[PDB]
This record gives sequence, structure tokens and C-alpha cells, in this order.
Amino acid sequence: VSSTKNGRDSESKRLGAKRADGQFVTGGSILYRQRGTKIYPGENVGRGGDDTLFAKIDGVVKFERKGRDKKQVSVYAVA
RNA sequence: CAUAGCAUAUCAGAAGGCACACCCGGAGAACUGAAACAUCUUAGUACCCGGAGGAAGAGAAAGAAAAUUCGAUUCCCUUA
RNA sequence: GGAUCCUGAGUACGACGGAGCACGUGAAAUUCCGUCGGAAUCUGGGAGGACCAUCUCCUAAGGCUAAAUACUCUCUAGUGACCGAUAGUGAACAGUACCGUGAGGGAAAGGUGAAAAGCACCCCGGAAGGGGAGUGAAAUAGAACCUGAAACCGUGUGCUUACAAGUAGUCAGAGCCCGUUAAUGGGUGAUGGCGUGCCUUUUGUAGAAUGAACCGGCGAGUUACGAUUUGAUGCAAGGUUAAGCAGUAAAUGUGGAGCCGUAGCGAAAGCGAGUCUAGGGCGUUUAGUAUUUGGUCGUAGACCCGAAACCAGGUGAUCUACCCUUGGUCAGGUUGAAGUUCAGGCUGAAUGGAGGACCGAACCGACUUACGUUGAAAAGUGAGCGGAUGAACUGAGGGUAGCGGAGAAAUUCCAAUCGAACCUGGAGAUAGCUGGUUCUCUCCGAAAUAGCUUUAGGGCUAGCCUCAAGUGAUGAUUAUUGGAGGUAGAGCACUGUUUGGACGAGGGGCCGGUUACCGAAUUCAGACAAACUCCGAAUGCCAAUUAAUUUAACUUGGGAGUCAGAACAUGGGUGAUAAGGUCCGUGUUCGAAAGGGAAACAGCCCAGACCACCAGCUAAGGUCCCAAAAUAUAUGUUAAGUGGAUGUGGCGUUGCCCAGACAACGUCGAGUGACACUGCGCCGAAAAUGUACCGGGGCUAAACAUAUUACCGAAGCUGUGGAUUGUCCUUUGGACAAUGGUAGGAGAGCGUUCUAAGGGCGUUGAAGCAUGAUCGUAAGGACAUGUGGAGCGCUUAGAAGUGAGAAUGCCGGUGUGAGUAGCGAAAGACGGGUGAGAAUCCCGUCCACCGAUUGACUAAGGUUUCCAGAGGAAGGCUCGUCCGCU
RNA sequence: AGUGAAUAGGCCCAAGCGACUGUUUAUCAAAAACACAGGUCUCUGCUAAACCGUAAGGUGAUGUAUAGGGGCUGACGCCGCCCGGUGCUGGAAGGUUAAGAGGAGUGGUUAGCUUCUGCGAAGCUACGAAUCGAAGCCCCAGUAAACGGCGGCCGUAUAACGGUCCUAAGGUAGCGAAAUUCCUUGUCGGGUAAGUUCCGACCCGCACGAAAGGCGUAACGAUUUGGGCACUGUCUCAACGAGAGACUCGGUGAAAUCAUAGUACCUGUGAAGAUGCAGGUUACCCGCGACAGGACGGAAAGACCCCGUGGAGCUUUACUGUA
RNA sequence: GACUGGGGCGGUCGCCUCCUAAAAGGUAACGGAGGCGCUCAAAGGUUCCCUCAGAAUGGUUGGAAAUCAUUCAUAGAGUGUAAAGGCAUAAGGGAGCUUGACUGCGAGACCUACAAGUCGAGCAGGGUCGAAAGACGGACUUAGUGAUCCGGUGGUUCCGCAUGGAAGGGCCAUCGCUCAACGGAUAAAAGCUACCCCGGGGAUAACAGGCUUAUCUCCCCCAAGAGUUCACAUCGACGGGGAGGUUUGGCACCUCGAUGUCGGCUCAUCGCAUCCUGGGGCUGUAGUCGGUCCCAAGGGUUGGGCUGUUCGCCCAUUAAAGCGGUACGCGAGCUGGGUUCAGAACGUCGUGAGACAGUUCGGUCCCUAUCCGUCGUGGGCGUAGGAAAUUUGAGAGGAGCUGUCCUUAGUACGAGAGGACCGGGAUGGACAUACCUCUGGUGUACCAGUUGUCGUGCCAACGGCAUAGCUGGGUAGCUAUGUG
RNA sequence: GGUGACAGCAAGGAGGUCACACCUGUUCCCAUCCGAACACAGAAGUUAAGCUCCUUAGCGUCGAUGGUAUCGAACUUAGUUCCGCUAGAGUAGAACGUUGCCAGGC
Repeated sequence: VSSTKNGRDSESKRLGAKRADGQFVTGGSILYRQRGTKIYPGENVGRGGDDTLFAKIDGVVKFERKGRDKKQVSVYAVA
């Protein structure tokens, strides 16, 4: 009988943290999924063209603090 | 004229029935499957017609092939 | 010898249209039919999957041709881990009885005994039937004849019953009567407690949702060939034969065509423990193969039953429609439209009497209304009513046939069937839909959800279940530690909403201006947000660990089911701050869960049933009687039984103060009167069978409260004995245990029929049938006795038409309704006769009925029914001595 | 009491629809439906057209336009504006452009006569001015008892005329609240009755315009619809008689149905409407006669509604074929 | 075609962003909001530099402001495209040179049923910008497509039929139309059933039951005033507020192997939210009139004309002509007018088959009562001796309604006309009950009489049949309209 | 002065060619309407400003203690109890940088 104008939405992307602080990761592992730079790269960490943070060596991840509010993620080598 | 044909005297050659099971011909569906349906499938099946034999049909290289060859046709097992 | 003539004509070949070849017409190469066109004669011509060449290969346009091969309506001889009378052929005695116009469809029905010795004779009886007696091993072996179950119907008897409320049982329990597989014995049962059948389908069924009257028989995952994965066994770098052959329709023997493996990779040439494009994929660091067993799958009808329909070949116009040829019927009345004589000046004295005429019988029809509706009748009867010389009614013959025919037209008719008749076949059509699907126990045990889908009550993969093999901390819960993150709450600093309160430059007041006033701006002043935040939890999430208790977790395989969910409490959307509403999220319980409480009451509270007991402690809820346990204590409230008002309850301050404050127009003496946060009340509150919520009786506590204690209360836990299975010290026992269950997965068994081998039994009595107070954890097994009169167990192995309570299942038998509905229109009375028997048969004498017919003929059609004598088993809606019956 | 019994038309006034006699759904419809005698329109020159057949052969018809086949319409009597498939026979003549012939002239190649370069003839080759002329170009210069419509707006409830868009006009008479109008029992009204649904009186034409005929009739009629007079148990309001059933006795003797039954009520509970559950209340056992409240009574696997990649029939400018 | 708080009509169907979403991720509805089916040879790369809308300040025309300088001026600027998350390392605004908007690959990871999708260090090769480190595999991030099959263009060191070219396959690169219902039935496809059939479903609608109560009927709570004026005698304006009972709707829990029907007829039984009668009171009741309330449930509560009607308007009455429940009480008790059936006429709308919901005429209502229940009537047994007759009454059921004439009284009262209440017996009535037949009447099927046709015994008189042939009277019994 | 580890904004006060700035420039490499920017060449005079030394907490930044709730559990169907973890406001209070490795000069 009636006409509903709404009814749209998109598929949810699975953004956010992917590995845990203190956890041993492997080289080229994805540590955080994000639109934008909610968290910056750090030591032995890169960013891809989707704003994806990733490791560059085999180590241990620590989330830390960059300036006064900016946050970053690093990987430190020796396990 | 002559054919056709009329008869006559002759041989009875046929006609009907069917084991339609098998075999050889003429004609020839649909439901169904494709998760609908039309090319396709069921299927050259069912059913109808003929011939009708004890078997029918095929068969003796204008080939198969590529070797050094087999060697008409028909049937079984492989290749599959 | 090898080319001097011959060497298979509308042929070969081409095109347009089709077809057959595994092949959808492309390269159709190869081969055929229709229409047309249409070459060559051996250094020729045709083929080798388009095609051009070298190479092979062959010589069409003529004919015949054994063997090895297919099938069985038949014949003779035989065979079977094939059926035994609802089976096996439809058919053991039938294409019959019967049904249909026809094509066509199509049953039920075996049994005396060894031998008829098949019951001489007497008694009762009209007879039938029986009682003796006889024959027989045996007549409860007598033809309704082997055995003889159950439903259902009776006669007798031990116990019990006329104040009683019900799924008919179970547990307790007197009284009376008995005496067995003699054992913690059997029958019946005053009286008390508890208790809403089964199956199916469902979120949920006592259900007023489905199915079944009862009892008996029959009635549903099979086989063949392939594939995958388990178990077993042989051989092993190998393993194994197929068809065929000699043998018995067996084993065995033989027979290496083939198939798998020992090596893979790449599209492929190819390379090779490597290869394809260093870094990568699939590989190498070896066990396979044959037969057989279990599970699942594929092609077959593939677990069983069930459509509406489609197609093919046939049957029917003896019903009905229209037509053709040849024949019949239509009582009586009424009426003067060109009839017609005379008389008059064209109507009077007169009067053929026609017509889809107009009243009415025969005949044809069917408008109203009553009756009838398990009918007298699958379309009728009574009373009225329409036509009744016409387009009338009707007989005998012939003709049109299903995409058809016929139709004064209604989808109306075509054999009681028609928007497409009937029969047989394809055919076991298809049915993602409903129903049904048959012995026992032990262990484990879901789901009602993603995603996609011409998909939405279906399916597929994932999730969750089960079984086996492997791997080894990788599993779970708490501590102590880091970490990612914007919800509750709060807050306005940003985006928007906000109400009051604010300041002058200026368009403006004017006669350019004043100034208040209109608008925006900034301004001090303060509430709000799912799509505002910077200031942020509790929890939940990931992880790491020399941080403690626990027993999981994962990978690869075989097998599934599930895809309708429900209430409750908490977080939210939608709706109305509705719904036993609807949609998500986090838990619980039902589903699939018995037990106790809530009166009753899947989903609420407590709690998870292996089995025995007339042992004990407790949970939730309870302790006056029903109905177990406190009429228990001590101490308080309640008087009501089940919007505001002076209603009352404190802590309070207080204005006026006994100098005399509120009244009576100075008497008067003890507080006055106010203003509130809180306790019980107050009205507040007005439906239909019958008191009606303590469930009832009843209660002033037996109400509601608080604080102690006592006790009762479950299938929870503990005692005692037992079973089956894990678990592991393994003394397999002492323990550590465990043991509700639907779809469904796994294991172990019980019975039935048949076969092999070995041992048994049986006329001194097999199987079957009936009874018993016996044994086994269950399905089930014995033994004793009676009946029966020739076959049947056990042990180990093998093979299946291997188990029924449900399908509005199929067939047979027998109930209930019930001594009930009905006995089909219609005159009978009396006397006599015959008879075992008479309302009913025969004979009277009366009396009634039809009275254009219930009369007499004549047809079609039917086929002996017709006459006489005998007879009453069945038939005849009662009877029967009678009869269309024998 | 004289048709002394039995038999034998009820009438009158007003309206629809159909001319009439006839025919029709065997078995819920007998009629306004179908026919009909007449009208019309069209096709057929005869081995006619048309129809059945694969065809041969047939019917039409042993007929021949005063004859035959098909459609519409229905006796009798009174009764135009229009052809629009982006437009259809006439008057016409200026025309334009398809196919074809017409050739003043005009070029690569040597391009003579002139090598001191130009009417360039003429060959193979490579182009081109005149003026003329088909259907269509035209309002395609017919058509309606053929499919059809009869316009929108606006002055205003092409309604009356009044200015209009564009076309073929978008209305002849006649009728005019309409088996058709919701507003609208239109407003007007009236005849009849005590009280309405008892009969036609303006145009104020949603849903109007003439053989898919518009108006009038005398006859009809088991047709529809009103109003009177007879007359009556139709009713007030029932009573009494006569028979057949019923009901008692002798005889004979079914059927649908059925899980087993020792089968009460009220309030409640519950798959939300209980003989069977809870709490109460009432009730000795067993028949016959009568009634119809409940056993969600019996009967027919709901015909309404939805669903199935189920079907059948019909239509069409659905898709694909084909006579 | 599907979805769908039944279906149809309507809307939608793929992808992106945000809320709902409960601080990881995920998460529904026909819940609430917006975008996409591209664009850019620079808006790409790399080396440099460089940094506010607005306000205030003034300034040659000043559309006030664009153009002009100074004070700021938190980024509020701005970023091609909606949103969110991020950016002054600018990822924003200029300049140079350029094309990395390259060729092979990739340890490992995110996401996920699958097929798809996402990110990547770094290793080769060959390069652009920068002096150099170094940076670069498009774009601040995330939308801008869609398998396979067939078909079409070019390379090749692949196969290719005996051998060899070779058309054709294979591989590598590159295209095009359609799949928007966007996991695409093969890339070709409309309607009416009212003759409708079969398989199913209370998984899902229409009636009745159940829940709810927006709506509906009512009961309470608070006020400017009208009313001459006096708020409250009368009404309550804008009004908003609490409740109670469930009648048009919301929901889809029983019933689709059937719970089968609207009005009327016959017969009831409950309620009170009272129509009459019965009590009372208030009055802005002079007085009858009346207004107005409260208490009160026993009994009563009508005859017709029109419409199928519920409902509704009208004529006459009456003391009065209430409002509700009971499957909108009652169809195994009745009818069948309305409406859901096959025929037909008209109107409108469709090409048409048909439809509408408009009309109009015509159209088949089954059942033998088992159990419980109800109304009547019997058999059995019982109860401390057996019988016959009289009784008591625990407890049940039935009956309680109405109107005239007479005082009173013409007194109260009425400046006028108009008219109080109140007391006695009685009275004879209307309905409905329950007796009965003496009276008026009905009927009388074995009673008396008159009469017409016919047939028998032959005149007549009888008897038979014509509805008891017909006509006129009528005993007992049974009766109303009669009497109590 | 340079680089390098975890507090600001401004407001009065002063102090010097050792720092570095203020200036002199168009003269050159640089370089744009403008040597206003950017370059380079001066180095005359100089703490007036930037720099630089407490500093004022006035603005700003941190941040207590009290304790005003939401997991768990019962009671109940209207929010009440026992727990554990405790916010945002807001008070007090601090606070005008601790200061890592070199030159020069101490």
C-alpha cells in the first residue's frame, strides 16, 4: 500500500585493532585497519594506501603516545 | 488390319490366420528431464501399417590407415 | 609380355531444401531423399576429417554368398539355500458367475478315513433335527466332515454391588473363598491416597486439531552395475587377470589384450627429482594391489500409497439433437371475414362457414403450490395451469462421431457422466505437497542461524551433533600485569535548539538631525540532543606470562539432522510509555525434562529420574481443619475481614501568652493558632447462568510486621544391596567416577523362514492350539498337563519375500444403533372343506371397487414363465396346506 | 332451498418491456432472452460466390440477378455537422525531382601548325551549361443501416448566446432525472390512503444524440408492476370433527455412526468457549413417551481466502510457430 | 518474478557513508538520513618555496562588501564528488622539470560458506625529480560495475593428421552488445475466469471467541464570564488532567480431513447504566404547570401505513410505548424477502475475453436422537414385627401491575384571564392467570327431517354410490368468543 | 652560542659591540610592482626592540581529599537492599619548567 523512501546502507568494514599489544607478530603483519590516521606509524611500522598500519620486521608490538594526544604503534625487534 | 479385349479349354500361383518374441521396411507422439521453457531430452521409444523367414540383415576394397602391417562381413572382451 | 581395343552413364559431380552418421550441418570430411543443372576412358579418374602440393592407398557407377549371432508361442528330459491356497498364473476347483449398448472389465471357491466299513434297528417327531445302538484306533473323524485361534453370543458358579460423580488403573488394605512350576502363595475386594487414552502434526494438543467400530490375515530403504571410504585376508616393487578354452549349470587348471603402482611438472612441444613462470605453485625426503564385509552416493520407478491433466489407437446417435424415405392420430363446442335466396331503395325477412382463430377431452408440455428427500421414484405424486389443424404430435427404417457432430443459441445435447463423452495403452506420467514406514537394550546427543538462490513451508555450503585416526599444550576459570576503545553518566568549549535578561554606530522620529523604535551583530547573563563532545566508567575484548586450580583444545576423514521457534527478566527500535503485538542483542528455562511449590496451570521459583527399601538430612515453600509440621515465643501496627477534604500520626518552631490571647453580647481559665518534610486512612472506582477468590471451612489472628529458635517438606544429598560401563593404583577388585532425553550418529543382542555339517527327539505321541502360582537385565526361553495325530529341535556357520497399532490402507468375519425405522397407493364379512399347523389356500352367499377401463385384442420386447401331478429347504417384505418357486 | 346431486369464465381501472402463433438451459432460470414476417448493406455472370474434404468427389442446384451466400436489424405507423491511419472521387495549372537520350564547352598523355609554347584538334582515356519531363509532390480531387466519436477552455450550472486552442465537425429533428444521475425521493408539484415509495408534470443533457435506430399504438400473454370490487381460517385467535401415520399386542426385521467408557452442575483454569482438570454444590438402581440446548452432533480431505517456478478454458497489437 | 504484519494497489531490488548498534568486531524491521553508475594529462610524480573565511581599520565609482593597505583572525580557511574519519609532518595554495597513471615478482597478513575482495616489506630490471640523502607500482581514505559461454581484433619458441605450408584450435595481450529482478532461468516471453479443477494451509484473510483500547459510551478533577447585574440557578468559553466498561479498528493465539447463513417468526433468561408505576428533596417553584436530583430491579412495557431491511419517517393509541448481554441468544425449531450461483436487459469503463458495485426481472433450505440436558409417567429396593388409612413439613416451586367517577376544591392562591395539595369508602374497568359448561354461541361422520342423478329387487316405500351427495336443525362429550 | 630528554600567554622591572639581533646598503652571486621579501657586500653606532634575568599566577596548566552512581546478588514489577569498581563537576593545593651531550668562556 505504502512507499518507504529509506532502506539503504553499505557493507560494514572490519576496521580497528588486529593484533594485541605485547603479542609477537611476523614481518608484514597488519596491526590496525582504519579510514584515516587515528593511529600513526612508528618504529618498523608502515602505512599503506588504505591508511593501513603494518609491521616491517619480526618482533613485539607496543601501542604508545606520540605528542600530547597523537598516538602511534611500533614494533621492537628482539623477542 | 492390329492391340485391347470376348470367351473357351488349362496350372490353381495367390487371398486368410498369425508367437507380431526376434529380424527387415513405411509412418511417427506426449506426459517427462533441463528444478519455468522454445534449440535440446524422453526417442526414432509407445502405438499404427506392410513383408512376412526360420532365421533376417550385412559381406568380398574407388578401404583401413601411415607400420615392416592387418586384410570381406558378423558376434564377445578391451581401449573407455 | 605390359597398354595395341576393353574395364559397370543423366552416372560421377555442383547448387538450394532436409535427413542419417557419437557429431545441433560447421570443414561435414564420409553416406542418403526431393528439385534441378551436369565430366573422364589409365601418365584417366577417387580417397588420406576444410583445403594446395610430394608420398602412399584404391579402381566406383552389376549380381550371389556358409560359419561364428538374436528370440521362444511350442516339444522331450530335467534342475532350484523358488511359492505353498489372501501365496504362486486372473485361474490347484475361469477369461467362467457377474457387470456393461459396445469396445471392455472381471471374481469367490483345496483337505472324512488306512479301507465306505458313509450310522441295519428301536424311540420322539408331519419333517428337519435329535437319543440310543452300531462300524471304526478314533464319530466333539458323520459330508457345513484334518487341526480349529480371536472378535462376538450364551449356560452355570466363588467373591462383590441399589447416598453414588467416574481415562476405570496404580499404591495401601480389612473381610470371605481357595490350594500352586509350594512359594516371602492364588481369587475377589469394604475403605483411603494419587491419577485428563494412543498415534500424527506442532512454539505449544486431555484437546472442541488429524486417524482408527472390533478382531484375524496381508501391507513400505531392495537388487544390478559403477564410484568413494572403513574392516578383514593374500602377495609385495610389484599386485591382478577379462573374454575364450578342457571340466558337472562346481571347485580348480589354463589363458598377459588390458588395468593400477614404482615420478612428477606444464595449455602444449618438452624437461625430468625435478619442472612451470632468484623469490613462488605443485612435487621429491616411497607402498601398493586383488578379492570380499559394513556405511554413503550415482544411473535405474529406487522407501510405500495418492492427483487435476497430456498423447496414441479404438467403441457408441437402442438416451438425446437435426435431417432423409415411407406411414399414423387429433371427442365436442363457438364464431359469419368475396356464400347466398327472396323484399325493400346498397340493409331487412334470411345465414358456404373459413383461420400458425378460441373455449375445451385424447395426446403433447411443465407456470404455481403442498407432499416426498437412508423416496413408491438416482427427477416422482396430488390439486390447479399452457397448447390442442399446426413452425402439431408420433411409429418403423436410415444418415452425421469427439480439434468432431448437432444446435429457433442455453457451454445446451451426444446411453442417469460434458468449457470437451467412454474404453485400452504410453504408465509405476510427474507430485520441491499431505499421509504412512513393523523387535530389544547400552553410550553420546543438536537445531529452529549466515550467505546466496524466479528464492521464501524447497535447496546448497558454513555453524552446531556423532564416529574413527593423528598432534601435543595449543583448551577453561581466577589472581598480578600491559593494551586497543567513546556506551552509561556529566558537560556545554564545536554543530543545532533555548528563555529571560542586554549594548550603541546606523536606515529611523522630524522640521539633515533628536529618539524611541524595526532588523541583524557582538555582548553579561542559563537549560537541552539517536545521527553534539573532551573531561569519561563499570563490565565485556585481545594478549603475554618461572603468577593457582581445572580437563580440554586443534587438524584431517566417514555419517547426519536442522533453516515455522516460545515465554520470562534485563538493553533497545517500531507501535500509542498498547497487545499473550512485531524486530534485533545479553542470559535462563521449554523445545528434548520426569520430581516438589505456585488451587488447577509447556516457558515462573527449587531441583536434573541406572534399579530395590514400610531408613536418615535438607531446598523452594510451609506448620487451626481439609492436609504433614509451632493454636510456638517475645515485642509492635490494623478494626478495614479475604483530586483535594477539620480523618487522623510525631518531630517542630512559633504569633498572640494565665497582665487574662479564640467565643456571648465585663463573665470565662489552659494554651492558643499557625505554618510542614512524613503513617495508616478518605472517598476515590460504576455488567449481564450461581455464592465466587482463604482454593474451601473458618479466622481479630489463623492478618501484616521484625528477632530468635524448633519441626515438616523432592526421584537433591546420605545409609544398605545390586546392575552395566568406564577409569586408572590396576588386588579388574579398593576406590575416582558416570549412567533424563526428540532429529540424528555409534555399539551389542533377541526372535522368524530356508541351506550345510555334526549330533538328537518322535505313535510309549512331532508341529500347531489351550491353561499354569516357572526362568532370563530386555527383545524372549523352558518344563508340566489337556487337545491334536506326523513330523520337529539343538550346536557352529551361511542366505533373506526376516518382526505392524495407526496409511478416510486391501480382503474376510463379527458387533453397536435395536427388537428400533420400515413391510410400496387399493373393502371386506361370515359359513363350510382340507390339513401337524389356516386372517392369508379352496368353495360359497352377501357386500364393495374399476367403470373410454385395473375391460377385449394387437405389438415391439421378453423366452417356457404355459398345462397336470407331487413338494414346501430357499424365494415371496407376515403366513402358506399356496405360487410366475423346486 | 327448483342447473335443488356431480361438471363447467372471477371481474374492473393504471403502468413497464416484447408486435403477434412459436422456441429455450433433460435434472434450481420459460422470460424483456432465441425466432419471426418485413427492412436494409454487401458478395456472386455460373465448373458462380460460399462451405465439407489431403485430394477425387460433393452440397449450392437438376437452381441462373424477381436467383443464391454472408452481416446487421426486427410487423405496422410517424420520423443532418461529419472519412480523421500526421487527412478522402472533383476545378486546375506554376511547378519542383528517379530511372533515360541533350553536349556549349573542358583536361593527364604528343599536345602539330609556333621549341621563340598554344581555338588543339583527334584516338585510349577523365569531366561537364542550356531547355525539357512519370506515382508521389494535391485537402491522395470517393466512402459509414462499415470499426467510431460527437472536443477541451474561458465569459460560465461553443448548457443560452459571448471572445476562443486547434481540427473533419465536434449536435438533425426529437425527446429530456433517464431498466442510464452519486449530489438528486434534484425543484416544482400534485391523484390516491388515516398514514408514500400510489403516477410524470422544468432542463438544473458527470454517464445524450439518432437499423450496436428515436418516438406512438389496437391486438396479445402460466411476463413485470400499482389500485379497487367479490370472497374467504391468511389473520385477530383458535375450537371441534373425519381418516393415515403414530402409540399397545402377534409376525418379520435394516441403516448412517462408533479410541475404551462406571459419561452431573456452577465458578475458575487451560491451544485464550471442559462430562473427563481445581475448588465447591447437587444426585438411590433400571425403563417407556415426548423435545431439540450441548456433545465446536452426522454427512462431503472448504467451492470463500492464500500458496504450488500445479493444470484447464477464453482473449489479444504477449513470445515462437504454422494452415 | 519475488518481497509484503493475508493478498491486490503502491514502493523497492546492485554498490558507498552515517545513526539505531548496548566503548573490540558483528548485528534486524515496509526503522531514520543522504549519495553512486564518475571525473583530472593534471586536480598525478618529484624539488622548492608559501599560509585564513569573517570582523575592525580606513580607501578615487564604492550595488554595503569584489579591487586597496593595517589589527587581528585557529584554522572557524580549505580540500573536484555525499557522509564519516583524518589533515598547518599540511594530505591545503603557487613554480620548475617531467611522466612511477613502469616490466617481473613477492615473506607474510586482513576479510570471508564459496566464487570474489583488501594491504603489504623487500628482491630483480630499466628510469623521472633532487646538489644529496632519497622519494615515486595514480588521485587525503573508503562509491564509479557484471561471472561464464559465444563472438571479434593482433603476437607466438605451442598443436595441427602421412609428410609439408596451412585455415582453424591452445597460450599471452585487447575488445563489443545484453544480463539494473545488478550470483546473471540461454542474451526471446501479456491478460481474464464470475465453468473453473487438483494438491495443500488455521504456517495466511472474511464471521464468531481471546488480548488491547487509539477510537467509542460514560464517571470524576480544577476556572475569565454570559446570565440586566448577581461566576456557580442556568451553560462553560481557551482548556488541559485522571479512571472505568469494551461496541468501528490494531494483533493472527483455536477452528480451512467445514465451528455453515442477514432480517423476520416461535420461545426465553439474566443486568441496571430506570420507560411506567413507588418513595423521597430542590426550584430563578406566585399556582397548577413545571425544572431538577437522589433512592428504588418486583412486575409490566402496542396496533398499523410505507422500505428485504438493521436502522428510519408517518397514522392512531397507552401508565408506558427504556437501554443492554447471552456464538450481535435461538435454522439437527421455522421461513427465505435481502446477498456470494449458472439466464437476461440497461448504464459506465476496457482492443478484447471481461469488469463495476451501479441498477432491474428470474432462480432445489438434508438428517429415524446414542450420551448429557429438559418435560411427563412407570418398575425395583430401602427404612429393627408386618399391614391399611390419615398426616407433620426440612426443603422446593408459583403468585406481588395497572387505570376511571365521586368529595377535597374552587380553599390555598390568581390586580387580568388561569388554577393548589390533601381525606372515605368504594367503584365498575383493561391486561394477563387458573376453573367450568347453567346461559349466548362453535362443532357433532351409528340422531330426526327435506331434497336432485342413477342402478337393484319393477308402483310406492327401502337400502347402495355421487365430499357425510347436497340442504335445514341438533343429544351427550370436547370448547371461546360464554360464565365464575 | 649549538644540538639535544621530559613547562605557556602576556604584563611592569632592569641590565651589553664576548653573543646574536637592530641597523649601512644595491655595489656584486641571489633577486621579486617594490634589496617591502630572498641574496650577498659592509661593520659605523647599538640592548630602544628581538634576544635576554627573577618576575606578576592576573590569564593559563596540572591536581588532591571528601564522595555524588554502575558489574554481582537477593527482594520484587517498583524501584527499594547488600556488595565491588568509582566518575563530571567542583573545592583546597601546586604552578612563571626538570633539565641530556659539545664550543667559547669560567
